[PDB]
Formats: sequence, C-alpha cells, structure tokens
Amino acid sequence: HWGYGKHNGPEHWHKDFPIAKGERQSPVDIDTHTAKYDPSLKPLSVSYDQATSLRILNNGHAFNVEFDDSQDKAVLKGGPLDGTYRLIQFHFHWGSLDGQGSEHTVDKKKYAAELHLVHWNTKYGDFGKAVQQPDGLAVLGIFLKVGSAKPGLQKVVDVLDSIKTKGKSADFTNFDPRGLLPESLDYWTYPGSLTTPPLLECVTWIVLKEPISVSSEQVLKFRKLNFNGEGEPEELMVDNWRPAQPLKNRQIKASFK
Ligand SMILES: [Zn+2]
Repeated sequence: HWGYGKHNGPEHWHKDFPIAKGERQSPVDIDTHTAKYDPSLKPLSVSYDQATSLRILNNGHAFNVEFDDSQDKAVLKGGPLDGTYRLIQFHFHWGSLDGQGSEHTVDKKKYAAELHLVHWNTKYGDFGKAVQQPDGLAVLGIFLKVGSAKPGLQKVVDVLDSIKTKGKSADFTNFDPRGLLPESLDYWTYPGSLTTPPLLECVTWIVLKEPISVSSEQVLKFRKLNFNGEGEPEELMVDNWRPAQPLKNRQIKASFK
C-alpha cells in the first residue's frame, strides 16, 4: 500500500522495501561542480525510429506509455552502457506546483517534472529478469520546465481524459518518443535504483543536462489525473516524486565539460 501520501509516502517505504536505505538509491542531487567529466564516455545512441507504442496506463502512481519490447525497435546504447537496452515504457513524475516535481535535482534545483524512459538490457531476456541485475536497466531522465508548449507531448496530454483513474488503459499507437528529446544529449550518469518500490538497484541512470519545456496547460493536465480508482474518493495525482537520496560511495560522471 505504498504511495506518496503522509501515511504511505517515501519516508515509509523502507518498512516494506528495506533496500530503500541501500547503497545505490535514486534519485540523487547532481552537484554540477563535483561531477567529473569522463572523456572516455561515448555519445549516447538513442535509436527510436522503429518504436512501436501500444498503450497508455494509469497504474495508480503515474501513467506509463508502453512499447513493444519483443524486438530491438527502440533502443538505447553507447554512453556508459555496454550492450543494447530496449525501451519498455516511459512515465513522468510531477508536482502540485511548478517549483517541484522532479526526482533528480541539479545543484538542489527542482524542475516541474521529470520524464523517465525505461530500458532493459537485452542480455537478460526480459524486464523481470533485468531488474534483478546490477546492470539490468538504463533509464534516460529528462527534466521538464514550464514555458513554451511541447508539441510532441500533446498527444499524451490529450488522451489523459481517458485514463483518469487507476487501472484505466487506452490504446496509444504510433506515438514517437523522439518528440520528447531535447536538442542536446549531453548527460550525467551514475549507478542507482528504481525510484518506486521495489527500489531495486539495477539502473544505470543517464540524466540529460538540457530540460524540455512544456506549457502551463500541459502540466495542469497531468495534475487532473487521479491516484484512486473510479468510484473511490478522488485524490489528485500530484507530487508523485521521491526526494533525493544520499549519494554514498558514488561519483557522478559528466559527458561534457
Ligand atoms: Zn520514474
């Protein structure tokens, strides 16, 4: 019964998921001055031209746009990664106000929201096996600021009315995730975890330096979603973010000077 409320939020998760207090938890604050430039880091290869979106789902903590990951259709490679990671889903974390919502922070600065494009390492055969491995997942994190609209986001915003409550899904074919990427692929990278239970320490995080901008109307639509099921008391889906966790024995690396 975990969530983001006063009684079941991030500070409680450790009781069911003791790894919450582990050595490689996410998100973290990215201290830009102490991140180390690593000239051996390769450019990222984001290959989304053949992506096949299938569906959008309200799972009670966020909404997931899911992809066909039964073939190498939309993959991430390069950067800090060895091998090929397949896109399975993306989702967002966002705030009740424009000054909070991101999970990662940059020099303690919070963004309005954060996009997570979740990929799994094909050497493990499926997502459920991958999350059990220290190099199982690669998550591309992209910050959202409020400003101009993002045209490439609008098709997501428009279907949200159909998935207002927990457990609702809708067909969501022919969505191109390239429309959510900033111009630059400069990034920070560190080893971490899923930011929701089960909090498994299986993620190579790749956090892009450059945010995307979305409009006030687009983020407002995110905030009209519900954490609850239809016919249950209405609780707006807002502030579905975990705060920064201790860095512990980790160094954040930068692809750029
Ligand atoms: Zn996430």
